[PDB]
Amino acid sequence: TQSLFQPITLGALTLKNRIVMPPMTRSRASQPGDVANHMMAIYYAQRASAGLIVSEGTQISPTAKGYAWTPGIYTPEQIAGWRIVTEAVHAKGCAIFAQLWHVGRVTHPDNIDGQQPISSSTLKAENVKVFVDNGSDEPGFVDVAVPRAMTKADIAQVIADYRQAALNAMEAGFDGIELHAANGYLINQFIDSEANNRSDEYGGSLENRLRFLDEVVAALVDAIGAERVGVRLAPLTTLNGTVDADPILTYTAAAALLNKHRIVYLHIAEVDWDDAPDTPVSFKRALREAYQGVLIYAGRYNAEKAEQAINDGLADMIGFGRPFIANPDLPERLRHGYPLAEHVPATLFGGGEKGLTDYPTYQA
Ligand SMILES: Cc1cc2nc3c(=O)[nH]c(=O)nc-3n(C[C@H](O)[C@H](O)[C@H](O)COP(=O)(O)O)c2cc1C
Repeated sequence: TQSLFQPITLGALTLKNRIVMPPMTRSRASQPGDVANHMMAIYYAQRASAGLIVSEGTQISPTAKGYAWTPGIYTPEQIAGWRIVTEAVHAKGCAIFAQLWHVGRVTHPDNIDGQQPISSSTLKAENVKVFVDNGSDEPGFVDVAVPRAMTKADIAQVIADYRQAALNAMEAGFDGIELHAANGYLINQFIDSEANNRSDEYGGSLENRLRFLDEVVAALVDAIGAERVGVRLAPLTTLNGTVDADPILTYTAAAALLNKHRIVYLHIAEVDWDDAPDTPVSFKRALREAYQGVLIYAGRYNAEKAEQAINDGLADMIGFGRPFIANPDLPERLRHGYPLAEHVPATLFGGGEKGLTDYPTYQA
């Protein structure tokens, strides 16, 4: 676990270790207004021994939301709410990036003011569910709705929303932003061939399928600087409905495209819940060559596997998701080999402090 506890430079930041708390939706935002709050600030501060914390997905607009009670980052109140979180995290000496989110077709009208979801095309995500607020504090799971294909105007609007969300994140005190272009959400809906049936310049060819990602990133970098922009991709998982015919070519190309933008880090979501596809070392090495910045991987890693990935030159940082939910002092436990508490699925989403800030630190 030696390399895991080595510091690392991320743009203008000098992080304490290679451990990342990956973005994890907890749906604890205050109502009404979907505002980041006090318990969330405590929650993130409790886990500030991580080298880097990436916030749970935060929607860039009212129609970018896919799940009940997730925090937004477009209203003044929402910005202020996030400010309390970043202040709390910074007081602990940690860095934190805001994950800018647009779920595209992975949502239900109930979560976006009755509006129809948008996507690259009119394809509904197959076998996918999200959850909504149904007059009770227990997530109500529902099938996603059929989306409408984005028009040129929609594309301009979403890019504008992303750009402003980035500025909003800086106003909120975040050290940077992470573009959620993974796990089957909006941008991923353009990237993957089987989810994109557009006949215009945003579909039909690899270059075209990567165009939206290219333009969104261009706007983000222009707004806050490449050193403060990270991007998350999911080349092989397909849990939320996005499948690409030639992932290796598509995502190696995506990595090269992002390298041109000099984004500060590329984050690969290697596992999504129980979707843990074989991710060839050869593929990981190709990504390492296509993208020369900081490479982060998350998905079923333990101390041994994380150390191995870094020592083999495949990754620079490793994110631990589920373990960080239940172990606020995960880094210390990983370093000492202390047993890890396990999280309770029933309290991952919704509710209050229980299952959020009451997982204790290790005590022999
Ligand atoms: C409660 C929960 C919510 C999640 N929500 C998000 C999210 O908001 N954004 C994202 O990119 N990944 C999301 N993830 C995926 C994680 O960031 C991570 O990639 C995944 O859990 C695999 O890592 P693990 O096996 O160490 O948990 C979520 C996972 C958990 C456990």
